[PDB]
Amino acid sequence: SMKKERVITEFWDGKIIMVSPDDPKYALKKAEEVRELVDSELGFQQVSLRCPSQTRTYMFVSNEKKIVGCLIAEPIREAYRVLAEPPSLHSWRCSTEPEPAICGISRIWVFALMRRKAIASRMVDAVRSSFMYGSVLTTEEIAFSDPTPDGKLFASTYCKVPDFLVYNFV
Ligand SMILES: CC(C)(COP(=O)(O)OP(=O)(O)OC[C@H]1O[C@@H](n2cnc3c(N)ncnc32)[C@H](O)[C@@H]1OP(=O)(O)O)[C@@H](O)C(=O)NCCC(=O)NCCS
Repeated sequence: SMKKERVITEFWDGKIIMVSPDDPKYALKKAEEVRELVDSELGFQQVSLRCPSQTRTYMFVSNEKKIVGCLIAEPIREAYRVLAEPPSLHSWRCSTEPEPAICGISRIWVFALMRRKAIASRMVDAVRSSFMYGSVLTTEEIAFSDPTPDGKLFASTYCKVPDFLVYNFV
């Protein structure tokens, strides 16, 4: 059963594919499982995001055909600069004025033992290149959803600033 998947970029140590919702079920089945694998690690139960028709899921596949990286993009329209949280004298915040964003990084995850290998970086590249046809997104037109500390350490370096855009906060 040789069935053709969608490559965004090929690398010497893997490739980044993408599963759109209007894809063959063989792709959706795999895409759904690696979601569940991520969400359990990130510690989520029944997410159910909005606009399910336009939510693209990226996967970094190693040379041994193992999904070592996953990223789930979704369309947004405005986001906010992350801010450092004021300390509490007696033992994260976000701006209130929004800026226009185009792509939201819902969840991103790299296999633990394969981290610090630019897998996350290359998947976020793939989104910039291939999220909207015939257009490359900027470091400032992407936003991350409720980033964890690791995530915050990642976006600060990737976006080249400390006040990178984030969304879906409370
Ligand atoms: C741990 C994690 C960084 C793994 O992804 P990754 O493949 O290592 O991401 P990258 O290698 O492309 O990191 C890009 C740069 O950002 C910095 N950086 C990334 N992760 C960092 C971390 N945990 N600690 C310190 N700096 C980090 C580094 O400068 C890194 O480049 P460098 O190693 O040459 O210094 C993170 O992306 C991840 O997947 N965590 C698991 C759960 C999670 O994602 N939480 C946050 C969701 S928003």
